[PDB]
Amino acid sequence: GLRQPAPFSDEIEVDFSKPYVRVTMEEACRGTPCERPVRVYADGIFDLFHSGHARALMQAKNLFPNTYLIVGVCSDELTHNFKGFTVMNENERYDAVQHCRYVDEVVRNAPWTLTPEFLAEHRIDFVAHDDIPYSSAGSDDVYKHIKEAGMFAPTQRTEGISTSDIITRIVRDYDVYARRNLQRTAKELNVSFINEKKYHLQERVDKVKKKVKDVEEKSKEFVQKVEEKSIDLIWEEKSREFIGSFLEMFGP
Amino acid sequence: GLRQPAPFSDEIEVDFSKPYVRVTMEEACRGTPCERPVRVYADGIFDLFHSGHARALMQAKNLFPNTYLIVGVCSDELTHNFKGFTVMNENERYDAVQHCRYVDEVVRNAPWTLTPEFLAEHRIDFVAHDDIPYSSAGSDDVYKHIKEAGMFAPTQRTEGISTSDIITRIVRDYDVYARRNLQRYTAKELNVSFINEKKYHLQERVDKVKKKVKDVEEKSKEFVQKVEEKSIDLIWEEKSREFIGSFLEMFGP
Amino acid sequence: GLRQPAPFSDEIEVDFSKPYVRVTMEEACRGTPCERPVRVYADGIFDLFHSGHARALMQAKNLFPNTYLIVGVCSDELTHNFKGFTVMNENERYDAVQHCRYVDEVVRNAPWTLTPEFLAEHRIDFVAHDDIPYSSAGSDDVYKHIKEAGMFAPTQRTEGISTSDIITRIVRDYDVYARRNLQRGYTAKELNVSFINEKKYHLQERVDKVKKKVKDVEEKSKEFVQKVEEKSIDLWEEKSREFIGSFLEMFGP
Amino acid sequence: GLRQPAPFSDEIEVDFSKPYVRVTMEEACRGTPCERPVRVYADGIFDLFHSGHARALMQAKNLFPNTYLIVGVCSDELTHNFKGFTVMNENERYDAVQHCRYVDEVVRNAPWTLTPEFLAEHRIDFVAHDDIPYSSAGSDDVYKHIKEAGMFAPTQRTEGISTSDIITRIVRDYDVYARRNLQRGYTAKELNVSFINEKKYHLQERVDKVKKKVKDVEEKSKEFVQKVEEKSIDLWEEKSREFIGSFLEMFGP
Ligand SMILES: C[N+](C)(C)CCOP(=O)([O-])OP(=O)(O)OC[C@H]1O[C@@H](n2ccc(N)nc2=O)[C@H](O)[C@@H]1O
Ligand SMILES: C[N+](C)(C)CCOP(=O)([O-])OP(=O)(O)OC[C@H]1O[C@@H](n2ccc(N)nc2=O)[C@H](O)[C@@H]1O
Ligand SMILES: C[N+](C)(C)CCOP(=O)([O-])OP(=O)(O)OC[C@H]1O[C@@H](n2ccc(N)nc2=O)[C@H](O)[C@@H]1O
Ligand SMILES: C[N+](C)(C)CCOP(=O)([O-])OP(=O)(O)OC[C@H]1O[C@@H](n2ccc(N)nc2=O)[C@H](O)[C@@H]1O
Repeated sequence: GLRQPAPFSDEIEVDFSKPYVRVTMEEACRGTPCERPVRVYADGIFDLFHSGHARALMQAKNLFPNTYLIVGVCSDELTHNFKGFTVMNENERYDAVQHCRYVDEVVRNAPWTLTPEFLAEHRIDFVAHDDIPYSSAGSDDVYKHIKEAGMFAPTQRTEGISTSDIITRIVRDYDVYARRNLQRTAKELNVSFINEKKYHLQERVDKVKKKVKDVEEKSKEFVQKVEEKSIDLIWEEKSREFIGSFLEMFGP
Repeated sequence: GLRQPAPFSDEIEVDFSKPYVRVTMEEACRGTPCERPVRVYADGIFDLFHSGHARALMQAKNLFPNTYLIVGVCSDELTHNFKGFTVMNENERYDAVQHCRYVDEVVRNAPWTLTPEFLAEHRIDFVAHDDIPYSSAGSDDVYKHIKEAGMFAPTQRTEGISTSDIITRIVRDYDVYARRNLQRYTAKELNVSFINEKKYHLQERVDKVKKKVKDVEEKSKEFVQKVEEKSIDLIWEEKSREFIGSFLEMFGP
Repeated sequence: GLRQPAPFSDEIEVDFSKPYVRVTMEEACRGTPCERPVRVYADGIFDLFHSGHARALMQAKNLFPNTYLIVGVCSDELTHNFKGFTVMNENERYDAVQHCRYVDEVVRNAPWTLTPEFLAEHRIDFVAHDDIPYSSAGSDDVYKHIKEAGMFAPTQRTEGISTSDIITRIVRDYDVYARRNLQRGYTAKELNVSFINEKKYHLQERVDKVKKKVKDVEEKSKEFVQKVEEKSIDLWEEKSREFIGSFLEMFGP
Repeated sequence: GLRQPAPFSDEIEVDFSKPYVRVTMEEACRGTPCERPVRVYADGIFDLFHSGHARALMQAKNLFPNTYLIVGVCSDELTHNFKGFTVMNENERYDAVQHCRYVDEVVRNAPWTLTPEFLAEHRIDFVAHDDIPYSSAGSDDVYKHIKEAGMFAPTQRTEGISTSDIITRIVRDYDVYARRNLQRGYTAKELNVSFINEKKYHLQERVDKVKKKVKDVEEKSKEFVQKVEEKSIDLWEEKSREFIGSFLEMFGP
């Protein structure tokens, strides 16, 4: 078992009388001497440290028979820049990752993109992460070059677990709980009633409009009729009436 | 035959050393002595004097074997009062009736309603006219009392003839003739047609406008409804689902 | 007097064993022994039989001390042909003449021009008509040959009356009455149109009012919605700080 | 280092041919020969497993030179019952504890109170927890009997962290956000209502204008009609005096 936490990058003596030399998959998988383990670097936010992270690092720890696991954790600043908010700030996460079972070494304030000098500084043989492309601003995959170096080691993501999930359970519950403790009833009932009332009113208004339209149409029709009559008028008809009337003047 | 016209009432000597005595149907129909004829009175407007009148007076002249026919003709004034217009005034009608074949005597300016003193003055035995009730103002029949006296003698009206008819033929013809000589034209007709067309067009336009207005109103109503709906919606249950995901966008992809 | 109408020619018997022998102006004016009256012929349409006609016939009857008056009445066909229309129809005018006072005998269906044989069968001694030469057919006078025989007796037209006047009065009155009435109806139509326009304006007003009401309702609804929103908003901080704590109570202290 | 997770209790073999014999603070702190580590028990929900937990476990692991750390994780049922809810579910927390650095073995479905037999089967030498007396059930401390046995090893709570805080941050942020969003929508909603009201009024005005126009058109039409009527009326007297005469021409001169 292990009594003490994982050394931060800084705590350890490192020797430059030893040149930078990576191993290859073959002689790494044959497994390295105990003095010279294979050195692997996994990186990420590790916000709300959870099982997915942990067995990702387990996968990574197990890649080779003899392995030394260094884990880069990104700063709050960088993470808010390129990604979004952390619920837990960088220190909590450093502690968090420090406390993991498969972790030999923790690297604070780790870079979004990995550089030749980073890889040389920390003597990294391989880089463990999931094989999805990581698109962080300006790059479609920030692991592209490490993949190309033959350096990249893919891992598998746990399903059902993720920080987004852990956040969404809580938020989900609190939303309905809060909204529920708002309406706490008469008013709510009234509102429902009001909507119904409003609807009824709207219907009435529509009906009224329709009626008005009908009236207008009728008026138009009447006008048309009048016009027609006028046209017709414009003696043949009224002669029959003219004569009899004229002769009324002469008696019964 | 007869050379001279019928005496007006005035021209004749009349004697009051002879009391007023009417006869009755029986001894009148046995026929009277030549010195004492039966005396009968027929009356009316006699406007546009015609055959109906004439054989009415013939009927009347023939009522008894010996008969003297006096015919009352009403004045213009009275006739316009109680009846209507005459086309011919009273003098023309006096002449007219004077010239009839069966007429012995003419009575000018005769009364609408006959009075005891009229009947006594002119010594009238009987009064000849058609058996229709004559309704002249205030009375349902102005012959009622003469009918009751046993004095009345009915007559028959000729059919097809009457002053109204004689007037209506003329008026009928002149109406259509005149109206006909008015429209007398093609150009005018064309113009009228054009005007009508224009009117129709205008009407159509108006209708279209109305329709448009209606449509607008409908649209407005719809908008109002939508607004109401929105308000109702506003009045968390719906937008929570959207609130949460959005909230979690903040934490990354 | 005379109780009976005038015979027609065909109603009458005539002795032809009596040769046709006319009589002179002289020995006629000496007067004609009772059984040989002078026989005079007068002719015409007698349309709208009137007093001019009648007095013409009176002159005719009085031309001699003893005179027999035969009067020809021309047919509808002859008359429509050579003259013009008639408001009276030939039978009506036959009757008309029949009821005249100075007329002994009526001759139906009379000739437009008079012939030796016509004058023979009716044994006509003289002819009575006005002395204005009569132009119809191609004849510039149809009586000229009767003149030349010295068989003509002129008469005098009466004044202010003739069949045309009687027409003209009625005609006029009906022309002015018709036309007047024609205008009045148009005025009534104009009055109706006023009514219609006013009704349309009121309907428009009503519509406007309705629209206004609708608008008001909408406004009210909006206000209500706003109020609701406000209420919702209110429903939160203090009771929030209450909420969260309450919610964490459930998982423990 | 450590490539492998922590066993559970049931994953593990145990020799019961070895009787249950505890060890003193003293001879434990002298250090325990490799094959007999001291065995320490620490317990808890470990909901939202965090650094306070982990350091608690580190203390637990370091209580002696040679120490075996067994850690009980209470169930969802026990926990919901005697404590409150958990956002983490018992399997999740089993795993959580499994991945801790100082933890040799994990015990699933742990007791709320510890029993002689529980302490027997797991061969538990000591117990590591904070020294704040734990009040749940009716017990005002559930560790008191473990205290009295002298079997208790206190530990220290870390600072500024605990499962409740992690809740509270998110809670707060979402309260202010959700309320803030709701409020913006009310702000947006009011503006929308204003747009709706502005739309309503303009439209109404337009409608009114249209109506007015229609009315005007109608009026114009009426006027036109009137004019036409007038014209018609104008279109008779002179030609009247022409007419009547013309009409009397037909009956003769
Ligand atoms: C910024 N980079 C790209 C340099 C480092 C990667 O950044 P990231 O966002 O992948 O960090 P993260 O904390 O989300 O993921 C950390 C590691 O845990 C793994 N992981 C995460 C969640 C999960 N349910 N299963 C996992 O296996 C990821 O594959 C990743 O390899
Ligand atoms: C005023 N009165 C009642 C006193 C007299 C009658 O007035 P009147 O209107 O009957 O006079 P009139 O000139 O219309 O009718 C005169 C006479 O002719 C008769 N007559 C009239 C028209 C006709 N087609 N046939 C007729 O027999 C009527 O019966 C009446 O007897
Ligand atoms: C056709 N004829 C010649 C055979 C017959 C004469 O035809 P007419 O046109 O003279 O007939 P008419 O009805 O006009 O006239 C009939 C008679 O009435 C007389 N008459 C008519 C109107 C009047 N105002 N005065 C008259 O004296 C005429 O002299 C004529 O003798
Ligand atoms: C129910 N029991 C008594 C059987 C087990 C204890 O239950 P609990 O409520 O202490 O469990 P928990 O998850 O709250 O605490 C787990 C462990 O982490 C430690 N812990 C937790 C939070 C913190 N800020 N500091 C700590 O030292 C506690 O001392 C405890 O020993």
